[PDB]
Amino acid sequence: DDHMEFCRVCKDGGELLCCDACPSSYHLHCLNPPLPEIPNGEWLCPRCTCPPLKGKVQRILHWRWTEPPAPIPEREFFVKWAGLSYWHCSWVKELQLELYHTVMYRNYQRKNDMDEPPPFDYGPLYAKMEERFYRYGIKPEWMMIHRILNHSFDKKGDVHYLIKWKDLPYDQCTWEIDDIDIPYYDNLKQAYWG
Ligand SMILES: [Zn+2]
Ligand SMILES: [Zn+2]
Repeated sequence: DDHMEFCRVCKDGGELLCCDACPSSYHLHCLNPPLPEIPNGEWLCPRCTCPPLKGKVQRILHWRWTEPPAPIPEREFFVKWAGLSYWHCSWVKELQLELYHTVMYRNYQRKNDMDEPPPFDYGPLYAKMEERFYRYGIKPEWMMIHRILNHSFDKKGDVHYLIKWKDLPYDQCTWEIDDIDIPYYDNLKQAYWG
């Protein structure tokens, strides 16, 4: 059960600080934020400290820069979650992706530039729907309801509906929450029940 004899971030050896939960080892200048020096007691590495993901990510859409944590800028990615529709597209931390979706993460890496974010895809509440969604690569039909196919009740009992989304094949239907203001949503709910 040895540790890495080289900093994970910079691949070089020397003064190393080793995680007590995993064999990772880092150079204090390499971590973000950098640490003053060797801390007292246990120390868990940035990949051991990393929080788990809310679900499983289906597709990475976009990435952005963010403000450095409080003592180098980190990075967040706009993700499409597997099983949930584009209304649930969230932002996740770069190291979350590498830890839990490595091959997918590195596949994205190989294709694009990771110094400058990709350009926005421009081709009522549209001006905002363009803000959270459309510019990142979400074709606006993918957030429009085509059909309500079925309903379901969970442990708590909040009803879920299985929605077929427009210009998105049935294989990517999605169980959606009751309390979300989709355009038209409750009008199709009444059609389904009535
Ligand atoms: Zn660790
Ligand atoms: Zn290093």
